[PDB]
Amino acid sequence: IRRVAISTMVQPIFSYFIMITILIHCIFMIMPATQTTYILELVFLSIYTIEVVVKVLARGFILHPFAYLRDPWNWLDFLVTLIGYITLVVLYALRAFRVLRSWRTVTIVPGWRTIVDALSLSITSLKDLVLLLLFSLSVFALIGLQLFMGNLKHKCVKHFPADGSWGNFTDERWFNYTSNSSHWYIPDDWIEYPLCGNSSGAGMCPPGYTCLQGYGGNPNYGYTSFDTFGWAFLSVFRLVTLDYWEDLYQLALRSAGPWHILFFIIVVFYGTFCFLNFILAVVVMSYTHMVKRADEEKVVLSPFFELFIAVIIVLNITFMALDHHDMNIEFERILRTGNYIFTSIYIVEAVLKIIALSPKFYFKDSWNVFDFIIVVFAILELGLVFRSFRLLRVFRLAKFWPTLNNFMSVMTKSYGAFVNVMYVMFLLLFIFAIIGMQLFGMNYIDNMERFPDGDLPRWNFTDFLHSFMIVFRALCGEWIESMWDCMLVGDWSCIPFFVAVFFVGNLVILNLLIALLLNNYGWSNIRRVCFLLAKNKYFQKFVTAVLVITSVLLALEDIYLPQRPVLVNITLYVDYVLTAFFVIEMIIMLFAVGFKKYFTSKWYWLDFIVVVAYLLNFVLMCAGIEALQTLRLLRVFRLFRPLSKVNGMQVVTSTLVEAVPHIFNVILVGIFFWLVFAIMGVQLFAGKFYKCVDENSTVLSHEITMDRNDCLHENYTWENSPMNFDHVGNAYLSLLQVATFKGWLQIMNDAIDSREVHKQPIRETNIYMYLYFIFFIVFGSFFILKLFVCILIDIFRQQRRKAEGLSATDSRTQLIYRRAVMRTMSAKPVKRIPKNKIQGCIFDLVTNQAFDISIMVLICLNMVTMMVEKEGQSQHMTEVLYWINVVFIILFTGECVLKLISLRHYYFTVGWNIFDFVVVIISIVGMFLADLIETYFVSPTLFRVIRLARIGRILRLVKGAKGIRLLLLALRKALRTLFNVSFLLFVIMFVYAVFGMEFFMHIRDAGAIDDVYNFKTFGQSIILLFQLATSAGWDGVYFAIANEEDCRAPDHELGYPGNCGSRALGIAYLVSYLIITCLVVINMYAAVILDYVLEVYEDSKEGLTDDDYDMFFEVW
Ligand SMILES: *[C@@H]1O[C@H](CO)[C@@H](O)[C@H](O[C@@H]2O[C@H](CO)[C@@H](O)[C@H](O[C@@H]3O[C@H](CO[C@@H]4O[C@H](CO)[C@@H](O)[C@H](O)[C@@H]4O)[C@@H](O)[C@H](O[C@@H]4O[C@H](CO)[C@@H](O)[C@H](O)[C@@H]4O)[C@@H]3O)[C@H]2NC(C)=O)[C@H]1NC(C)=O
Ligand SMILES: CN(C)[C@H]1CCCC[C@@H]1Nc1ccc(S(=O)(=O)Nc2nc3ccc(OCC4CCCC4)cc3s2)c(F)c1
Ligand SMILES: CC(C)CCC[C@@H](C)[C@H]1CC[C@H]2[C@@H]3CC=C4C[C@@H](OC(=O)CCC(=O)O)CC[C@]4(C)[C@H]3CC[C@]12C
Ligand SMILES: *[C@@H]1O[C@H](CO)[C@@H](O)[C@H](O)[C@H]1NC(C)=O
Ligand SMILES: *[C@@H]1O[C@H](CO)[C@@H](O)[C@H](O)[C@H]1NC(C)=O
Ligand SMILES: *[C@@H]1O[C@H](CO)[C@@H](O)[C@H](O)[C@H]1NC(C)=O
Repeated sequence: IRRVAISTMVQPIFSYFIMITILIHCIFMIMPATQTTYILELVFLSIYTIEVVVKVLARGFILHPFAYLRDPWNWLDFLVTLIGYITLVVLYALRAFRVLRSWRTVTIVPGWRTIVDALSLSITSLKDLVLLLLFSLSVFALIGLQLFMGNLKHKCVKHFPADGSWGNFTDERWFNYTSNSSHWYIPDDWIEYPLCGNSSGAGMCPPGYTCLQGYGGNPNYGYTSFDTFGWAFLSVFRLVTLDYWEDLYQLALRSAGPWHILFFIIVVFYGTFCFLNFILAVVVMSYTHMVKRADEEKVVLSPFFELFIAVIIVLNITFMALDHHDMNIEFERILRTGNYIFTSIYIVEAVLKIIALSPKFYFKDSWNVFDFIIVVFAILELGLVFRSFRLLRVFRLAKFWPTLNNFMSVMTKSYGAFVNVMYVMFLLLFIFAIIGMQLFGMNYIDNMERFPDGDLPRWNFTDFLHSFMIVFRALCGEWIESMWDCMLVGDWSCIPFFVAVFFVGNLVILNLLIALLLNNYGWSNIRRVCFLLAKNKYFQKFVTAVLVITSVLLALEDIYLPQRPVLVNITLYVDYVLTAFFVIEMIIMLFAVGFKKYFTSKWYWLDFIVVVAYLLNFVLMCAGIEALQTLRLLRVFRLFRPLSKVNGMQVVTSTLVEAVPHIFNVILVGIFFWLVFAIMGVQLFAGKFYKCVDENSTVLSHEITMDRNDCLHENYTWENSPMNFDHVGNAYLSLLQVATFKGWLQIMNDAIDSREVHKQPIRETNIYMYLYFIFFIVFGSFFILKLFVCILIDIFRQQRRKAEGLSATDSRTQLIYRRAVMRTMSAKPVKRIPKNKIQGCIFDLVTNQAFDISIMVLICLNMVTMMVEKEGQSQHMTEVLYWINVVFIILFTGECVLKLISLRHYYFTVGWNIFDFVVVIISIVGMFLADLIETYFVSPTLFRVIRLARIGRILRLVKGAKGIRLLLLALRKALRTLFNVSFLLFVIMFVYAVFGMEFFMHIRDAGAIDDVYNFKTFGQSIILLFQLATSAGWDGVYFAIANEEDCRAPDHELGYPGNCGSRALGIAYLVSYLIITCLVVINMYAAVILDYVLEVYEDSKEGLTDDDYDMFFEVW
C-alpha cells in the first residue's frame, strides 16, 4: 500500500497526467454544458480523488510536520474536491469554484516561483495600507455625506397651473401635481432627469419650472448618491479609483455649485496621487526583493547597399501607410506597381547575398532568416489573403534604427518574466470569467425586462466570451457600470466580485508589470549701472509682481468682457504699458549681460520673442489692424522663470529637463508600434463603419435596409462614424481613444458589427474582432504607455540624490548608515514630574494606558454615531444625534482638562497634545456658533460647511498606530515636493485655460460642452481642465471642439463671432494637453511618492528609525 503510493507520487508522469487532466477540464469548462459534460465531470472527479488518495496514503493527513495537509496547495486541491462531491450529491453558487484548480497550472512556466512569491509578498505587505485606506475612505464618505446629502435628487418641476386645469390650489392638490413624474423636465430621448440648483453657477431650469428637492430617484437606477454612509462610501471609492468619475463630478457640481470642486480636488490629491502610489511602491519593493534573492542565489556586402536597402524599406513603409478607403484608380495602380518593384528588389537582394556569402553562412544569420521569410511571403502573396504578413517588412527597420534595436534587445534579454506575468494575468481573468458566468449568467436572460428597453446589454455574462471581455474591461479600470447592470438583474453578490476583480487585476498585477518594466528598463558706466540694476533684488521682485498681476488680468477676458467698457479700457491701457515695459527691460538686460550672453540663453530668447510679438501688435494697432489675440497671450510664458526659482522647485524642474530626451525616444517607439497597428486596422475596418439611419440618428435593422442602395432608395441617410479607420491618421486618433480607454466602447461596437463595404452592420456579427483590441491594449497601453513612469522614477531618484549633496557612487547601505549617523546627532531625552495628593492621583490615572485606549474607544463610538446619519431622517433623529455629539464633545473637553491639571506646562511639549487642545477649543467655539446660527438660520449650506469642523475630533484615531505612522511620516517628508509638482500643474492649467478661452468660447453645445461646462469663463475652463488632467471625458470634449459641420461662419461686419471649432486646432490642443499632464506631470507624483516610501521602509528594515531613538531615550 504505502510503497506503491510513495513511488507513484514522485513519478513525473503522475504530475503531467494530473496537469493535462486539469487543462482539458478547463477547456470543457469554456464550452456550453451538455449531458456529455456530466459524465466527463464524473471522470475528472474520479481522477482528482485518486490523486488525493495516493497522496494521503503516502503522507498522512495533518498530525505530523510533513503530512498531506501541511501544504497550502494541497488545501486548495482538497477543498475543491470536497466541494465537488458536495455539489454532486446535494447550491449552484458553489459549483463555480472548481475552476480554482486551474491555479495549479501556474507551475508549468519556468521561473514561476519568483512571480508567485512576489505576488504573495505584495499581498501580505498591504496590511497597514488596508487599515489606512479604510479610515481615509470613511472620513471622505462622512464629509461627502454631510455635503451632498439629497443633492442628486434635485429636479425641475413644472409650476402648478394657475389656469385651474388641475383644480384650485390646495396643499394636497399641489403635492399631488408636483409628485407626478410627467411634470418633471426631461429632454426627448434622454434617460436621466437633469439636475439643478438655485445657487449661483448651478444648473438652471427652463422657464415655467422650479428646482425642487425630494422627488424621484437618484441617478444610475438609484445607485449613485451620498444619501447614506454606504452609498457615500461607494461613491468615494469610485472617485479614488477614477472609474467614470467625470459623471459623478459633473452631477455634483451641477446640483451643488462650482465651489464644491474643492472637495474633488482634495479627494483626488490624497487618494489617487498619494495612496494608490503607496500600493504601487509596496508591489515594486516586493518584486525587487524577490529578484534580488533569485539573482543572489544564482557590392552587396557593403555599407552603401545597406543604406540603399534601408531607404527602400522606408519607402515601402510609406507606400503601405498611404492605403485608404475609396482610392482613385491611379492611386491604386501606383501602389500596386510600387509593391511589385519592392518585392523584386527584395528577391534580388536575397539571391545576391546568398551567392556572395555562403548559403550555410547566409542561413546562420537570424536577420537573413527573417529576410528570407519576408521574401517567401511576398512571392507567395503576389502569386495568389496574405497581405497581412506584409507588415513583417516594417520590423526590418529595427536593424537600422539603433533605438528600436536596443528596445528589442532589452525585451529579448528578459522575456521569461514577462511571459510569467502575462500568463498569470490571463489565468486570473479566466478564473474570474468562469466564476462570474456561473454566478450571474442566468440573471441577464431571466430578468431582461428590467433593462431600459428590455434588451440585453452589449456587456453581459451570458457566455464565456462576453464574461471574459467584461472581466478584462474591469482589469483595464472600468468596473462600476458593469456592476450597476449586475445589481439591476442580480443582488449584493455583484459588489464584492467586481471589487475583487478590480483590486487583484489593476492594483496588483498591472503594478507588478510596471515593476518588471522598471527593473528592466531602468558706455562702460552705463553698462555698470545696468548690471547693478539687473542683479538687484528689489528690481527682480518688481518685475515678477508686474508679470503676475498682468497675467491675472488676462484671466478676466471672458465672454462678458464686451459688456464691461471700463474693463476693456483697462486692458487696452495695460497692453500699451506692457509694451513699453518689455522694450525697456530688454534694453536694460542687453546693457547688463551683453549681446552674446543674451542671445545664447533660452530664457532671454523667450523674453525676446515676447518683446517681438508685442512690438508687432503695436505696429498693427497703429496701422488700424486689430491686434492678434495669440500674440498678446504669449506673455503668460514669462511666468515660468520665477516659478522655477520657488523653494524646492529645482529638483522637479531638473527631473523634467533631464527626462525630456528619454520621453522623446519613447514617443518615437510608440509611434512606430502604433503605425503597425494602424495599418492593420485600416486593412480590417476601412470604409466599414457606415450605416443607415433616419431623422433620429437611430440605426435601422438589416431586415429593412440591407445595404446602401436600400438605404438611399428609402431616402434614409448613409452616415459614417466620426471615429473610424478610413485612413492612417483617423486610425491613429481611434487608437489613442482605445489606449486611454476614453471613447473605446463605441469604436469596438462598430468594429464587431462590421461587415463588407456598402452593407448594413449587424450586432456582434464579427465578435472575434475583439482580439485585435486586446492585443493592442496589451502592447500599447500596458507596455508602451507605462515606460513614462519608469523613466520619471529613475531620474527623480538621481536628481534628489544630487539635491541632498550625496555622492552618486555610494551604495544604498552606506547611505542608510549615514542616515542613522545623522539621526544620532540630534536626539535628546525628556522627563516629567508626578506633581499634591489630588493632582498626583489624577496624574496616576491619566498617564495609564487604559485611559488612552478608552479615549480611542470613545472616538470609534462617535464615528459610528456619525455613520448613522442619513437622508430623509426625521428631525427628532437629527436632534438626538446632535445631542449625542454634544455629549462626546463634553467628554473630550474633560479629557483635556484632566491632562492639563496633571501635566501643567509639560502638556504642551507633545505635539499631539497641542493638536487635541486646538480641536477642543474649536469645538467649544463651534458649539456656541452652531447654537447661534441654528437659532437665527443664516443658511443651510453655511451650516453644512461649518459642520466640517466636526471631523477634527475623529482624526485623533490615528494616534499611536505604528504601521500607519510610518506611511504618514513618508507623506510628511514628501509634502514640499508634492506641493511644488501641484503648483506646476496649476500653472500649466492656467496657460491652457486662457488659450482655451480664446479658441473655444463661442462653439455650439455638442458632446460634453453645454450651458454649464464650457470655455466661456476662466472658472468654467478650469473646471473642465481639472477633469481633463486625468484624461477623463476627453473624447466628448474633442467631439465638441473639433466640430466643423453645420455651423455659422463669423460675420466681422455684423460682430457675430461664429459658433464652431477647428479639427486641427482641437487635435493639437487636446493631444498636447494629454501628453503634458496625464503622461508626464501626473506621473511625477508616483516618482516622488515611491522614493520617499522606499526610504522610510529601508530605514525601518535595514537601519534605524526615529522610533528606535525614542525607545532608547525612553529608558534614559
Ligand atoms: C430654491 O431651492 C430650494 C431647494 O432646492 C427649493 O425648495 C425652492 O423651491 C420652491 O420655492 C418656492 C418659492 O417660490 C417655495 O414656496 C417652495 O416651498 C413651498 O413648500 C410648501 C410646503 O407645503 C407643506 O405641505 C405640508 C403637507 O404635508 C405641510 O405639512 C407643511 O406645513 C407645508 O404646508 C408648498 O405648499 C408651497 O407651495 C406654495 O404654497 C403656497 C401656500 O399658499 C401657495 O400660495 C403657492 O402658490 C404654492 O402652491 C411651496 O412649494 C420651494 N420648494 C419647496 C419644496 O419648499 C427653490 N426656489 C425658491 C424660489 O426657493
Ligand atoms: C442640540 N442642539 C439643539 C444644540 C444645543 C447646544 C449647542 C449645539 C447643539 N447643536 C449641534 C450639536 C452638534 C453638531 S455636529 O454633530 O455637527 N458637531 C459639530 N462639531 C463642531 C465643531 C466645531 C465647529 O465649528 C468650528 C468653527 C466655527 C467657526 C470657526 C471655527 C462646528 C461644529 S458642528 C451640530 F452641528 C449642532
Ligand atoms: C497652488 C495649488 C496647489 C492650488 C491652486 C488653488 C486652486 C484650488 C484654485 C485656483 C483657482 C481657483 C478657481 C478660480 C475660479 C473659480 C470660479 C468659482 O465659481 C464661480 O465662477 C462662481 C460664479 C458662478 O458660478 O456663477 C468657483 C471656484 C473656482 C473654480 C476656483 C476654485 C479653486 C481654484 C481652482
Ligand atoms: C395624484 O392623485 C391620484 C388620485 O387622485 C393618484 O392616482 C396619483 O397617483 C397621485 N399622484 C401623485 C401622488 O403623484
Ligand atoms: C400624471 O398626470 C397625467 C395627466 O393628467 C395622468 O394621465 C397620469 O395618470 C398621472 N400619473 C399619476 C401617477 O398620477
Ligand atoms: C423621431 O423621434 C420622435 C420621438 O420619439 C418620433 O416622434 C418621430 O416619429 C421619430 N422619427 C422617425 C423618422 O422615426
